[PDB]
Amino acid sequence: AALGVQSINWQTAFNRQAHHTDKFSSQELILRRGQNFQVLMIMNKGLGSNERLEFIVSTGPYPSESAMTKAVFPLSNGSSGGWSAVLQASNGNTLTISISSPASAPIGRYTMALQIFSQGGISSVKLGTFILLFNPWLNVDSVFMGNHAEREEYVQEDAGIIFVGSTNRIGMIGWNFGQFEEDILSICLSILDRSLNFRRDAATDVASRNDPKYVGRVLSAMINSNDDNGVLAGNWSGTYTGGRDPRSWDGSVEILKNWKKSGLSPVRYGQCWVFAGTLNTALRSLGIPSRVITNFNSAHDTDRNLSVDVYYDPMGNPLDKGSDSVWNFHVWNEGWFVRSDLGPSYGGWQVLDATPQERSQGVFQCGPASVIGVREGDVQLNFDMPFIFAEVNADRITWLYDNTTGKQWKNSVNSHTIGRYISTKAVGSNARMDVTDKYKYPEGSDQERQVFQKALGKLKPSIIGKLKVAGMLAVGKEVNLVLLLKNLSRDTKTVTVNMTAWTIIYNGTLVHEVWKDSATMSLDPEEEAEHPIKISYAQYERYLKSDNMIRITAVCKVPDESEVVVERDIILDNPTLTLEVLNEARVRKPVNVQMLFSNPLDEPVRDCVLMVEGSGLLLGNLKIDVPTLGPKERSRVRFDILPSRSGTKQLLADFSCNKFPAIKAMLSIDVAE
Ligand SMILES: [Br-]
Ligand SMILES: [Br-]
Ligand SMILES: [Br-]
Ligand SMILES: [Ca+2]
Ligand SMILES: [Ca+2]
Ligand SMILES: [Ca+2]
Ligand SMILES: [Cl-]
Ligand SMILES: [Cl-]
Ligand SMILES: [Cl-]
Ligand SMILES: [Cl-]
Repeated sequence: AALGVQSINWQTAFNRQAHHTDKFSSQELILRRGQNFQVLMIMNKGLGSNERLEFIVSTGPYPSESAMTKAVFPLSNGSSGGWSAVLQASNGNTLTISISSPASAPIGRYTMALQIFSQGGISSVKLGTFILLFNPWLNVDSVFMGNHAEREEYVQEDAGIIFVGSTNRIGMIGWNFGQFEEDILSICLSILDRSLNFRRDAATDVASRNDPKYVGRVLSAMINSNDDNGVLAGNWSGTYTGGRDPRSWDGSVEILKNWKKSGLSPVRYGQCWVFAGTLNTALRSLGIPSRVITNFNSAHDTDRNLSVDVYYDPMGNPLDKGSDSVWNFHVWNEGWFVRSDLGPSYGGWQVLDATPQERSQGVFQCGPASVIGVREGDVQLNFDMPFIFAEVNADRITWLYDNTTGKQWKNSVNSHTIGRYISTKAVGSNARMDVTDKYKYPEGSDQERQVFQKALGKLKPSIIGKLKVAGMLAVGKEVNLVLLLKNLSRDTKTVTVNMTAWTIIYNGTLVHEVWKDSATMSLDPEEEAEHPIKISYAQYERYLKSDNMIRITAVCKVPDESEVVVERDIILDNPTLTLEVLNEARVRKPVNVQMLFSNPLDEPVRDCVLMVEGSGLLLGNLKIDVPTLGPKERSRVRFDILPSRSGTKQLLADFSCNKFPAIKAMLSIDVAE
């Protein structure tokens, strides 16, 4: 009889554990390139000295041998670089074979077939399929990361921390990456097959999937719905009807599944941190080390001149007159891999930004831009460096503009306000790691100034005031501020002060005026004076968005002297929302929990909905309609979860009602067994 395969044992458990891919929920064979995996092949008979077995693996719609998208290797006794199969042992009709792929093979879904040379003929049989990923464990992979604690953080951790807020107050929100949850690895893998790149040339695209630079750049474009039927639809208008408030999401799992579920239709709606969270899920899942970055006072330079303009009018109103803009904070990603296109000194952390801000080559893509390449001002390298350098170190010019005259005049120039407290989640804890010293030399140092000009080169007052917050700021309470002025001149002057308060979206989008007042006064030389600003709930609640932010502005003008702009954005807290466990948590055993919320308003809160999720704690997102809560009343929603994996797990919740959109809550649970 002719030689044939009776059956094949992929030893999925073993290989996956050895390939550090066992955390995935899938049942498939998940492997990482450049590493060996052993399989058992029971043949109908014993192997002959004159018989031969050729293994055939292929990926994508055009398996090409010369494109590395297809490979055919013989079963030998020795080993050959790249794909190869080695007969380690032969017992009975069972063959113990060790297969190995090349560290430079393309990632993605594969198909394995067998070609058998026996008794004068040749047969072929499909053997199965397995998924192939990047290998941060392999010293020769592009994505190699030597440190254990680090790799675990940037590849294996499915729970995260994203810093938000403003330079006056840094906060954080929990985010569920859920890269190991069901269908998540598959959906990400399917993204690469939906990109514009693939549609433009599937053959060349699948062949380029052996490069993290390519894969990351493709994801930076595909995670946003712009241009390619991507995943997320952005919206910074402050009104998200027909979708979900950008601040209500808690993870990437429901965003990616909804995407696949709605026939790859835009998921509405998202903002920078949502994009970053999803993009970061796509990366850690494919095997590319990654973390999320928050840059406070992020600038958006449009005319590539390393300068951003912000306008105001004589009345003290913020103005949306410039194509450029300064966000209170912007969140993006950093992938880890060697840049063989830039040179040995530019490998390491690379920047990837899926937020649709600037087009690159016509489409909304961004990265990779070596972070090392950014600090030295080498903006001539790919990709999108002039733009990225501008987010972290552009100069802020403040303009005065009176529309009644069409006149416009520079007010000042700040070369240190932009790019501050650049944070990322610490390794193995929730501590805030500041990586600013990584994106630039110290503000206020000659080097920072020297590099700025280097980069630019490649692309080419009697009164002083400060606004002081008084008492806590929380949605429902009144806001109290204090304009502090002082006359530093030897002369007694008369100063006119125009103040305004506008609710805003963190990106700077002005929403609506909630307060205004004027005040003329005479200050003597060295005399200090303070003006009280008071804004009731009634006034701002009407136009306050889920950002809970207000832009306070005071424009002080003294006769014949230039104007003086005193500015300060404030963040109003949400009435606390608490999470609590009602017993000790153990794997596969129910764990009782409860949500707690007190409504501080004199009016009830209706349309209450609770959202809970957490990788390893629940499967998906738990939705709960909450009964309307009266004024000063307390809500106590009970529910259970069933821990599926042990360790420090993250429980995230979202509480939304008519007077309080997206209140967040987070609890770190320790699951035993
Ligand atoms: Br290199
Ligand atoms: Br303050
Ligand atoms: Br604040
Ligand atoms: Ca897109
Ligand atoms: Ca500019
Ligand atoms: Ca600077
Ligand atoms: Cl290893
Ligand atoms: Cl999957
Ligand atoms: Cl770092
Ligand atoms: Cl946590």
